[PDB]
Amino acid sequence: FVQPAWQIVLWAAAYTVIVVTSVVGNVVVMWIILAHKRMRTVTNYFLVNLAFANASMAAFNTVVNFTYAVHNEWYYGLFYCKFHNFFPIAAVFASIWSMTAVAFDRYMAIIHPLQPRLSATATKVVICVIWVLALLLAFPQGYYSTTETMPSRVVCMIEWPEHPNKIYEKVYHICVTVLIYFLPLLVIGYAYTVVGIRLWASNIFEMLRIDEDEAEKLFNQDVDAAVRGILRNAKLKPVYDSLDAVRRAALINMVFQMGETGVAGFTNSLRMLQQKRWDEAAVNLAKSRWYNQTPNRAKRVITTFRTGTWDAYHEQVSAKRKVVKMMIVVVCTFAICWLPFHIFFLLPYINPDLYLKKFIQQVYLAIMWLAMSSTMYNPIIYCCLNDRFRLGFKHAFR
Ligand SMILES: C[C@@H](O[C@H]1OCCN(Cc2nc(=O)[nH][nH]2)[C@H]1c1ccc(F)cc1)c1cc(C(F)(F)F)cc(C(F)(F)F)c1
Repeated sequence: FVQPAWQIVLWAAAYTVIVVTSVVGNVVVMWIILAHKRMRTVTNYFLVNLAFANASMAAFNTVVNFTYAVHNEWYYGLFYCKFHNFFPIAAVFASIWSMTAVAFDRYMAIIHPLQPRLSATATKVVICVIWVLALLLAFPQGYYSTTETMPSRVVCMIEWPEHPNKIYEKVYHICVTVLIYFLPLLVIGYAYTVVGIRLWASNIFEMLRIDEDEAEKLFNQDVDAAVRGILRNAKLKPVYDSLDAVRRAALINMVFQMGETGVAGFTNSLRMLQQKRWDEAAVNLAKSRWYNQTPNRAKRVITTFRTGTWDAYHEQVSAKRKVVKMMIVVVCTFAICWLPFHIFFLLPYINPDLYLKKFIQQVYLAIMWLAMSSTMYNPIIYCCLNDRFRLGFKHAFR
């Protein structure tokens, strides 16, 4: 019942913001990658496909979806009725599976470096396939879309053939929802956790192999022997118990080098770590004879005590971590934007009367705004979290 003019203009402005920032932003992103030829990096080829799918959905559907929702009248005829119901499914499938292709490409480059799967022709055939499967999946929704002509208006409504309980319509809707939301997010979710652990995490075995032809060193049995010994030692047990897993590895690393007795000698530094005075302990340990004899190892161990991270046992400058952080954000943005949408359309099966009663028009206009805003965020994310992308946007200015 809430229908004031003060609100409609305020919403129309909120919706145009989407159409402009999505077209402007994604046309520039497509330009940055395609024109440079140095930028054509397989991951960026899928980002072009994602930028096209985004920009297309904003241009074709935003005006048409907003006007129908505001006036409850279909102005654009039977063809555009079929088209506005077909295109969003195809464009969302293409977007989320281009994101999955990027995730699979990173997973392959990071976890399986010896088996290459990146090829310019293959990337083109993947993008080609993604779109074929997207248009096929969207087809039944477009096929059953039609107009109904009435005395005061025209109505665009989707009508499936009459069946005892309309199973095919409900099965189709669930299948689309799984293919464009739940399933690819599970695949991307899997890929970036494994990749995330590889790029950011580490362990004592990884550590000891770096700090310590010839026979292979057996750390497995000695690490457990080193833990059993520290917990038997009165001078080392309170410190060790107080420490997080990362710092515990730094303390064990020291025991592997000097032994239980030699480590127990650093009484002051061990009390600093126990008191959680990291920088103080780091400063005192760099003054030791141990640091003098082996500065490179000691600097790595000290950094582990100072930061409480695996930073010393990973590369300093990595273009790999920059992309993975950027793409994790993009996917999390997608998952957020589409969740209320899918719940809104999933609910007519659980509680059919719950929607129609209240002022769901202001609810739907908020929910549809969120869903459609997923189309404009990606260029913004690229400028904030990537150097070469933000410099590319600056170059497109007169
Ligand atoms: C075309 C439209 O579809 C909805 O509105 C019509 C009925 N339809 C329920 C139904 N009736 C059937 O017969 N099948 N499904 C809805 C629906 C269909 C599939 C879904 F996965 C979710 C909702 C739609 C779909 C998406 C998408 F693709 F992202 F989902 C995004 C957007 C936009 F962002 F532009 F507003 C619009």
